[PDB]
Amino acid sequence: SHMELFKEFTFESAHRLPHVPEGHKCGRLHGHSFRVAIHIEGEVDPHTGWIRDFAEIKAIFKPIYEQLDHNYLNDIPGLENPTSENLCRWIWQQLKPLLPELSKVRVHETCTSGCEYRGD
Amino acid sequence: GSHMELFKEFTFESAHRLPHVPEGHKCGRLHGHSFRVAIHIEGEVDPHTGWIRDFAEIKAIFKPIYEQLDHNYLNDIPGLENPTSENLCRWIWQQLKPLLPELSKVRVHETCTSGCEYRGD
Amino acid sequence: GSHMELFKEFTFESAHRLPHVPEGHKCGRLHGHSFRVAIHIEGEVDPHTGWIRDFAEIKAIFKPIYEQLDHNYLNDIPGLENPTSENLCRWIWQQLKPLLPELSKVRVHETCTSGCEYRGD
Amino acid sequence: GSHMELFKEFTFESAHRLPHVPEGHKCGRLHGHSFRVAIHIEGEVDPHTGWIRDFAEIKAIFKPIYEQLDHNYLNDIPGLENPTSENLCRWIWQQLKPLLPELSKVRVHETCTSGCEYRGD
Amino acid sequence: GSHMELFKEFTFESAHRLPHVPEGHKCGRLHGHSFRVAIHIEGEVDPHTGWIRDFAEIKAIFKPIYEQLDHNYLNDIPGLENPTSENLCRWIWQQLKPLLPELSKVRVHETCTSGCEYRGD
Amino acid sequence: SHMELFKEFTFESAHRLPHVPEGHKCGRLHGHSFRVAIHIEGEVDPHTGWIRDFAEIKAIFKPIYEQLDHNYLNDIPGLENPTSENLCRWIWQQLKPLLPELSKVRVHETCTSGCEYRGD
Ligand SMILES: [Zn+2]
Ligand SMILES: [Zn+2]
Ligand SMILES: [Zn+2]
Ligand SMILES: [Zn+2]
Ligand SMILES: [Zn+2]
Ligand SMILES: [Zn+2]
Repeated sequence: SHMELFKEFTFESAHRLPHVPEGHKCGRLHGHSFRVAIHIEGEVDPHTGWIRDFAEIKAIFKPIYEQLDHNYLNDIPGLENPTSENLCRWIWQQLKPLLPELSKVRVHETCTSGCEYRGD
Repeated sequence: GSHMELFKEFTFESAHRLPHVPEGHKCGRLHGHSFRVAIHIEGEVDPHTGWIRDFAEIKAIFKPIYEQLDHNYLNDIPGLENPTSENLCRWIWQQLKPLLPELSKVRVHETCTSGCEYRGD
Repeated sequence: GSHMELFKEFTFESAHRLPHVPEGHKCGRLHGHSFRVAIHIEGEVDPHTGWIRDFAEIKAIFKPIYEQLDHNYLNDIPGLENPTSENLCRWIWQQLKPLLPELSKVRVHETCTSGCEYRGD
Repeated sequence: GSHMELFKEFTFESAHRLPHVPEGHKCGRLHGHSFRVAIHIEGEVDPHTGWIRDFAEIKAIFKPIYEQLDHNYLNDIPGLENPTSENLCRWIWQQLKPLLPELSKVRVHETCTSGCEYRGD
Repeated sequence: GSHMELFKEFTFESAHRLPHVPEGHKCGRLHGHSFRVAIHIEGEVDPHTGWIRDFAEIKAIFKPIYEQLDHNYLNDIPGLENPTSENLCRWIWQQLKPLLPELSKVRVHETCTSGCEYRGD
Repeated sequence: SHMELFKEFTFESAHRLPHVPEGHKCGRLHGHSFRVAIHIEGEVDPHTGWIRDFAEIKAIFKPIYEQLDHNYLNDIPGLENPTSENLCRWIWQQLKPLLPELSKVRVHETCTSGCEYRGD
């Protein structure tokens, strides 16, 4: 049949943007309850009734989640400019080799904002 | 003439059980969820009514399917003997397509942090 | 540059009434909603700045439009004589697109379970 | 014979305005909201039924008041000419206590970030 | 030590049915919910730790009780032969109180618009 | 005529706990989307139909909110141990003299936890 699954995670982190003007709130040390949705697309298995067990997606994500959660994002190599966009890219890059069916990463910095990457 | 997508959301409080998972797997025990399903349509907006079709008609069309689902054990429903999220999506789409030809997407959320989306593909 | 999609969501508290619904239909009465609107932009992420567009500029551009809608009677706004979600989506698009070229989607929710989405098409 | 407090929550989509606020206040303009109202009751838990009252008896009893409120202009309802959240809370209590003796609290939310609570005192 | 109230929330995905409702009533059908439980404690804030008790401790304490409830059929649990929100509040309390003396409230939500709240005998 | 009102705000902040044991996740630099509800109690005025104009509560709370939001909490005087409990107490100290109907301060560090203070 071919569908799209998703699983959402929340990590509690600090970050700050290095390249904004002096008076900019985004350049001050702050943090968020980030949410990340992991999307995968694939053919639904006839016998298991699913594309992939949600729990395998949780297990694959865990070490990446643990780097991010309760940490300062600017200290991870590659995230010295931890915009929502760069965080999407980085999460995509970490996951993609471990999860070929990855179709989309969505990060929500706040409750009223979102960014989405599809490897394009 | 403008083309747009609409959606309408429903919750149903159901029990289910997965028959093919390993013997200690938690999904294999009798359990339940507050399932959410969003029903999406696409079409052109009418210049007079100013809409594609009333949200209430989408509700009205889904009601019979929804009543099978809500406050019930999903495994007892013909066609849902393996009521995974994926299987629930295709099933609702099979049920709804003939009634609602502009149907473009069915979305099911087993929990607040997961979900399945089906476009009839 | 890698292509991505960003959204900012706003909420306005407004009254409205639908002029062209049948006699007896609830939407023909004066009522209102906590309307949510999400503004979506698409584009190439700049390698240096790490963004497509400063959200804060988006917030600033949208402000006077937001201020027309919030704590106001939608029907009194020119072009919103029939303030359906559909016509809200399109009205908002028409006001914003000249000022925000990367605008790719306007999404309006009149209720917590209903939704409309316009891409300009 | 345990003492507990139960609640049920309803949402009504309504318009209102405050008559008595200074000239250019935003609350003095015709606007509206998706109002959330929670009805709380207190009592002893019945050993036979395992509950204080059926969630759906409360719903059945509230339906007449809810329907006055929903998809309407609140200023036209007698006793709500000044439909602040406070006066709304009082009015709902006045309408409901006669018909639900175990009523303990009325909670009204104009928006997702505000709330008013009345305990009959 | 300033006196305060903390709470920790948990979601368990469970099946149940109510054995004592009239023959047609939906609650007597086998179904389920995403039950939310909130565990509250009260006490004095330590001048050094700056807290009453680490949130994670409340979670660690609840874990054996949570694991009985989650992904299970509640009716099969002893004490829960009538698993209403009320009985499930009293039951959670009875299990929790010996382990967490500062326990002050158990709050159970069968759905997103309903709730039950208990404070012991 | 006696009621309780609240108004809720979200501050996006960094913090770390200095007094947690050596391996504890909270001793690392991190952050949260903190939600604070500010409750007042009082008599509804028969003319205005309110206890207090929400616009005035918001104007009074605003610059205190501006200190918390998009900032490192440990740099605020009095917030050297910025737990949720200490957050509540700090907010109550700052606000109570300027809002005497203040009845309750409530902060939620995450979507699943919360702390409630009523000046006791
Ligand atoms: Zn940020
Ligand atoms: Zn399940
Ligand atoms: Zn409407
Ligand atoms: Zn209002
Ligand atoms: Zn139930
Ligand atoms: Zn923390």
